Amino acid sequence: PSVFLFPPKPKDTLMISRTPEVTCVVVDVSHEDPQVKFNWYVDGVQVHNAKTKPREQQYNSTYRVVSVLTVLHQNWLDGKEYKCKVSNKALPAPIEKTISKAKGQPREPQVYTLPPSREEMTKNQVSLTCLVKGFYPSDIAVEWESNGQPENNYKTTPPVLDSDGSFFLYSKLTVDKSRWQQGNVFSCSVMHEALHNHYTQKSLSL
Amino acid sequence: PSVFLFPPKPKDTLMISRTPEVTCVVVDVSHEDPQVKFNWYVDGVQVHNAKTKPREQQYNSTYRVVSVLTVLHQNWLDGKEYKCKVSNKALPAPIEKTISKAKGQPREPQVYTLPPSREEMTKNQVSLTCLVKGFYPSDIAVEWESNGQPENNYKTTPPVLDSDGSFFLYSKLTVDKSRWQQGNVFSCSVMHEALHNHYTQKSLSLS
Ligand SMILES: *[C@@H]1O[C@H](CO[C@H]2O[C@@H](C)[C@@H](O)[C@@H](O)[C@@H]2O)[C@@H](O[C@@H]2O[C@H](CO)[C@@H](O[C@@H]3O[C@H](CO[C@H]4O[C@H](CO)[C@@H](O)[C@H](O)[C@@H]4O[C@@H]4O[C@H](CO)[C@@H](O[C@@H]5O[C@H](CO)[C@H](O)[C@H](O)[C@H]5O)[C@H](O)[C@H]4NC(C)=O)[C@@H](O)[C@H](O[C@H]4O[C@H](CO)[C@@H](O)[C@H](O)[C@@H]4O)[C@@H]3O)[C@H](O)[C@H]2NC(C)=O)[C@H](O)[C@H]1NC(C)=O
Ligand SMILES: *[C@H]1O[C@H](CO[C@H]2O[C@@H](C)[C@@H](O)[C@@H](O)[C@@H]2O)[C@@H](O[C@@H]2O[C@H](CO)[C@@H](O[C@@H]3O[C@H](CO[C@@H]4O[C@H](CO)[C@@H](O)[C@H](O)[C@@H]4O[C@@H]4O[C@H](CO)[C@@H](O[C@@H]5O[C@H](CO)[C@H](O)[C@H](O)[C@H]5O)[C@H](O)[C@H]4NC(C)=O)[C@@H](O)[C@H](O[C@H]4O[C@H](CO)[C@@H](O)[C@H](O)[C@@H]4O)[C@@H]3O)[C@H](O)[C@H]2NC(C)=O)[C@H](O)[C@H]1NC(C)=O
Repeated sequence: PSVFLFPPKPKDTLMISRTPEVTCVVVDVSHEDPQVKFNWYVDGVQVHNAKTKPREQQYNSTYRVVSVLTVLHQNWLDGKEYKCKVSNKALPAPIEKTISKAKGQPREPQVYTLPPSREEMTKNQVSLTCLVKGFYPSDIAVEWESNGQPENNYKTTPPVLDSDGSFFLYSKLTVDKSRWQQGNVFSCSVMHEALHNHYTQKSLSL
Repeated sequence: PSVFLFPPKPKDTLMISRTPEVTCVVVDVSHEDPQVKFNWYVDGVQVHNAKTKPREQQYNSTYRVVSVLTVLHQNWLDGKEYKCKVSNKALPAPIEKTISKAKGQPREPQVYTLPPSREEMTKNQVSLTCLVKGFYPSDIAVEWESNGQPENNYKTTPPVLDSDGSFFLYSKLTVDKSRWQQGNVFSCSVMHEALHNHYTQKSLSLS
């Protein structure tokens, strides 16, 4: 019988337009007593329910009850400590787990655009590169767009811990060498808290 | 009592010169029954010992026995399944764990060198990029060098699963803009099974 707390997507917390949420996943809940009682304390407060919501889920022969808590963007951003107290009669002591964003002065992520190297132009598809470096915390999202429209064929490394104490990563957009050669312009959208409006956009084009 | 199987370093299995090996680490071995019996099966066979070797070690109040088995570069490379059967009296059923090279046809990596972006030359240190793409399995190693000399100020993202089913990654070398501008030449070395001699080199330089 175990509890697992998860923080919200970096993106979810950096855009007021969307709803961030912290989940309290509970594993190995036997059938001989599946009733699980959740409790959420935001920075020590709120024994009394607020905005929570869980639901059932059957698995390997065990259970996975999941309670969700809707967070306030600034709350999370201002390092509030979220706690989830899980209770089960199959447990002597309730399970308490806390979660808050990483601690430490935030750092503006430098964003760059790297075009397909010469040697790669001998293929039918080329890779556009966006180097996102020097940012802290690790919370971050990256996207690509051409003429104001999304792009699907791309992938982004998870963040990597650099030398100073900042992180970095690369997002690779792959598109037919023609499009790139047809002069089209693409753009890497980066969303980080330490950024102005939590969003900066960098363009790429031959 | 728990067993943990560890594969060899990617380098170890790509250079005949080196000795790769698979480790079978056991933890939570009590004092009232420290007796630990290992068994190694290479693709199902060899219950009867061969080339293994373990030894004792005391920890927080439990034990940590560790058996090591030396593999043959080819076997590993050829996806042989290495099994470690750990046995202990304080255990109902022995513990069986297997480990081997990832299943799927190998893929030759593409090494591309990316110079520092214009916008990045407004700094004291620049980033040289090495994009290693379309490789499989993910086992791999990347390093950097200037005039035949190593380089330490670099970092390499863990492999990433691509759309095809291939992997990719980037390795970033950080060098003072001067060196970059003094015309200096660097090279990222990529070692992979599906390469020729298991190693290709790509150079980077401004001009
Ligand atoms: C009592 O103490 C026990 C151990 O004591 C240690 O605790 C410290 C805090 C100190 O107090 C000190 O006494 C000791 O350091 C403790 O046991 C722990 O039990 C854990 C589980 O309960 C177990 O966790 C697993 O760890 C795996 C990773 O292990 C590697 O990494 C750690 C550190 O990151 C390292 O310490 C280990 O030795 C392992 O490191 C690797 O070791 C192999 C073999 O030596 C190396 O193999 C290379 O092979 C090549 C062949 O070509 C070459 O030969 C090369 O030279 C070799 O090195 C390898 O290089 C090396 N890598 C590193 C780290 O550099 C996780 O992988 C594992 O995660 C899996 O499993 C979990 C579930 O269990 C899943 O959730 C995961 O998804 C995943 O599948 C898991 O986390 C600890 O390893 C173990 N402690 C250690 C450090 O050994 C015990 O719990 C305590 N008593 C109690 C309360 O139970
Ligand atoms: C049978 O029941 C389950 C079965 O599990 C699976 O395998 C088999 C058994 C199969 O039959 C099937 O049931 C399942 O496929 C077993 O329970 C497992 O127990 C282990 C340990 O007890 C748990 O391990 C932990 O895993 C977390 C990682 O989190 C999970 O990742 C996996 C895959 O990566 C995923 O399947 C899970 O659902 C979790 O993923 C995360 O889930 C949260 C919850 O929604 C998401 O939250 C996001 O929140 C944002 C907020 O804004 C938004 O809401 C998003 O929408 C929302 O997604 C996350 O996004 C999501 N992650 C991803 C990838 O997106 C580890 O972190 C954790 O590690 C820690 O503990 C280790 C020790 O155990 C330790 O060594 C580590 O150092 C670390 O401290 C831990 O490993 C399993 O999660 C769990 N299985 C699952 C999936 O629930 C059970 O054991 C079996 N029976 C038995 C034998 O009891």
